[PDB]
Amino acid sequence: RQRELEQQMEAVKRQDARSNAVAEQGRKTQEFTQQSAQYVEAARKHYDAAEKLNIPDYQEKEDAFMQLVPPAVGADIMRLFPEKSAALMYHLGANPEKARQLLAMDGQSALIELTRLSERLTLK
Amino acid sequence: ERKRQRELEQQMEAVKRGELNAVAEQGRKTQEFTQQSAQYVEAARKHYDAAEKLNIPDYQEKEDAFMQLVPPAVGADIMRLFPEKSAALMYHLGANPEKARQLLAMDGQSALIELTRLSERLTLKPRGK
Repeated sequence: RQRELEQQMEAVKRQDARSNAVAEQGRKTQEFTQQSAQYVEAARKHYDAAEKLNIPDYQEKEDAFMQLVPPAVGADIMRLFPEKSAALMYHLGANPEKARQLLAMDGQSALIELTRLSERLTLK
Repeated sequence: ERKRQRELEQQMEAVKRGELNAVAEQGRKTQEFTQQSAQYVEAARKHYDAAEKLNIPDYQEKEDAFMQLVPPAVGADIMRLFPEKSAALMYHLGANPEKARQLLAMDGQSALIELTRLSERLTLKPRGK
């Protein structure tokens, strides 16, 4: 997953109105850059999670989550809760219904619930 | 607050009263608006009732502060996306205009967090014996 993120990074690696637009473009490029960076750091933490974990079931739980969700979004999610992303992934994977439940209903709230999810969780 | 429950309810009720291919556009708009309004009412009463349940003396007061602070819809949406939690958080809203401003400044995904984090932070885990 990191390498896929790395490819996005690799992409980065490789008159008044115009001033407003060129400026807007600079801002946009920078934004993309930062998000992607968020994505590698997210990857860094995701793999911080993955390396500290050595769990392919957690990886499998994610796989269930992955079929369910677009990865970049999950990565943004990883960005949101770097500390518990792995944990978060595990719950959802364990809870196949819950993640879709998040999708079907109030995704905005669902992410909000994600912290809670990222919460009541009593770890191991 | 009970009086102010009406203020929010009234604007909505008035629209609820209805003195507002093309017809398909119409149906979509109307129904959606109506659903949103019903939600707002669940919320309006809730915003007000829960606030009453708190009864902290400045609810409505602060409401103004927050309302002025932010586009009303944001908060309203927040109410939608928050139970009593909401109004209490509205309370907090007034509780922190600059902080709130920071909360506002933060991007939309971040915004969730703002609300998010605040909510539990802002609630009542009970106690034992």
